[PDB]
Amino acid sequence: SAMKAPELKEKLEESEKLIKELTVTWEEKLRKTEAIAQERQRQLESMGISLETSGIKVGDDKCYLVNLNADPALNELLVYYLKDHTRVGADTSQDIQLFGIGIQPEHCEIDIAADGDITLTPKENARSCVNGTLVCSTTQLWHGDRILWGNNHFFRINLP
Amino acid sequence: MKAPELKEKLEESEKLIKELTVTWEEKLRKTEAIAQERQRQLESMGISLETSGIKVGDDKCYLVNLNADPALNELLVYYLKDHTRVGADTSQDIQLFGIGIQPEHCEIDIAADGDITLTPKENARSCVNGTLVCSTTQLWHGDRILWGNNHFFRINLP
Repeated sequence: SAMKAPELKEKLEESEKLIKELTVTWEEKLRKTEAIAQERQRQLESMGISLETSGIKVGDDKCYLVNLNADPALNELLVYYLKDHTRVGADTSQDIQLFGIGIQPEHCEIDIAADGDITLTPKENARSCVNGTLVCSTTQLWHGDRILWGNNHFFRINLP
Repeated sequence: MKAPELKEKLEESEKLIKELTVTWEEKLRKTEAIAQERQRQLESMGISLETSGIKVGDDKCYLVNLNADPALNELLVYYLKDHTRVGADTSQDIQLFGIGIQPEHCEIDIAADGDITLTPKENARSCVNGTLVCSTTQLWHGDRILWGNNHFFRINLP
């Protein structure tokens, strides 16, 4: 029974309404999935880290802590990236979370100033050593500095 | 705008719904496959990406670069293959840059039975835990390695 133009136009309107709605839906879904799929790359770029077949490259211009402990606790990283304010301690609030003898809930702070100066500020009752010196003052850090937190948490700062 | 056009376009419209659905599904699947593949690449390297940095599997055999000089051309971490040639030449598996590094400096081998050894080369300084070594030397977890004047490494072994 041949449909005439008003009915055809109505059905076409409904069809294209369906296509538009499907488009919005799949726009949502695709943007979500792509956003999550790009996460690793965004992270690595922010940290200036290149993951190669033969190993790990880090950026010439960013600050890193390298774990020197031969037997680190299960939670610890090998390489920590340092952006501008870094909280080190046992609390969940901390950026670098360490569990060890002598490590306080809030143990120390490492700061990168707008002019590039990197400093370490100790917290109350928290033992930090830089290059074998017990830290009692905000202490400027330099490439190759060795940091000891608590009894046996050794790190090397990397800023070439 | 008139009936014939409208009906042709109506059929086209339905088929089009189906086609766009398949296309979008495909692109979704593709995106997901890419994500999964790179995750697998990381897992195969023995790497975990965390909020504050990089975790490396305890099972992984690798060298940590503690160069007393600034780097710029070296890696911070080198993975060890079964046979790893270390030196200054471009043919080496681990190419290091420094006045005390020889074109062919040393070799580190992982035997089938799991033993790890370092075999030094003539005129190339290799020190293991501070001792100058001249012949094939077994390596153990946590050993300190010095190559040349400045290339301090620590080795991670199971």
